[PDB]
Amino acid sequence: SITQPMAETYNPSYRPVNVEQGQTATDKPSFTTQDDKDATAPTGTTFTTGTDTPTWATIDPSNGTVTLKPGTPGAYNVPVTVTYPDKSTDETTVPVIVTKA
Ligand code: NA
Repeated sequence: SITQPMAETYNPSYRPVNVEQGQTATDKPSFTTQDDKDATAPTGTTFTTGTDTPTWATIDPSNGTVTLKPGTPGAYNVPVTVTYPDKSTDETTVPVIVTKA
């Protein structure tokens, strides 16, 4: 705590994703610094979905890539917890718009 948490330094986000009902899509996270400079998250950062996730969103905890296999049309924020190697955490979202075929 003379050093600062990694969660202060890094800012995760996901791309907005449309996915058609009955189709598959993917989304992956990107990071910025506190100036919206592109950043490489610390090596060993992990990713999990929160408990309120839609059941058709699966995550690869090694890199945060999210596979989406909906599901009822609508708008959904998939909750993702980013755990940095220093055990600090960010919360972010996978913003998904599911459209009808
Ligand atoms: Na952060």
